Amino acid sequence: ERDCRVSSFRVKENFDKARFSGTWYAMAKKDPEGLFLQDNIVAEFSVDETGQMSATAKGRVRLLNNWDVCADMVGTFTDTEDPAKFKMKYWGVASFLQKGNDDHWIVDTDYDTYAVQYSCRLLNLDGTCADSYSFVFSRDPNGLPPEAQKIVRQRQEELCLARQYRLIVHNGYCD
Ligand SMILES: O=C(Cc1ccccc1C(F)(F)F)N1CCN(c2ncnc3sc4c(c23)CCC4)CC1
Ligand SMILES: [Cl-]
Ligand SMILES: [Cl-]
Repeated sequence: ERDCRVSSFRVKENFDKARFSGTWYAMAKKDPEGLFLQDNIVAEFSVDETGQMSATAKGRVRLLNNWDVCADMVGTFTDTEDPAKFKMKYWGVASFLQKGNDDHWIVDTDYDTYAVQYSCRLLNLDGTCADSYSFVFSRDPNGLPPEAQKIVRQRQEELCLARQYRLIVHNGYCD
């Protein structure tokens, strides 16, 4: 009887946007329904004078069975009452023509080794998430330290997404 309601989930307390900046390599992911980033998913976060966070994100996308596309996207993050929860507005500059928006929750991070991202797109009537995606980010693409592995596995299970993540490759397909 685990509480899988989206409102009951806990996020990074006192989230620091400036310390979260820099390169983040997604090593594992949980997919939503429909088309989504496949692999080689690298994120680059930044903060400006005003303190508003922004980021760029590259990644390979399998559109049809015989077409690979290195998506190159830019996004801005709007602040909310919770410092770890944001409203991400994003768009493409290479292939993706349209724009969209999702919630961007930093569930937990130590800023210099790992980070667990979460985003619920659709909510069930009971409060649980009907359609979600999540990323296990890392500063080092070679791997995570032992302590980072333990926290990630714990947070993944607390989000009710145990054994639903798949690993993803970084082989320089998009440079
Ligand atoms: O859904 C998409 C792109 C998309 C939209 C519509 C159809 C297909 C796709 C996809 F490219 F296949 F994923 N997202 C959501 C997640 N989004 C991110 N996820 C994790 N971190 C980041 S940092 C950042 C984005 C971003 C978008 C812009 C800056 C990547 C773009
Ligand atoms: Cl699409
Ligand atoms: Cl694009």
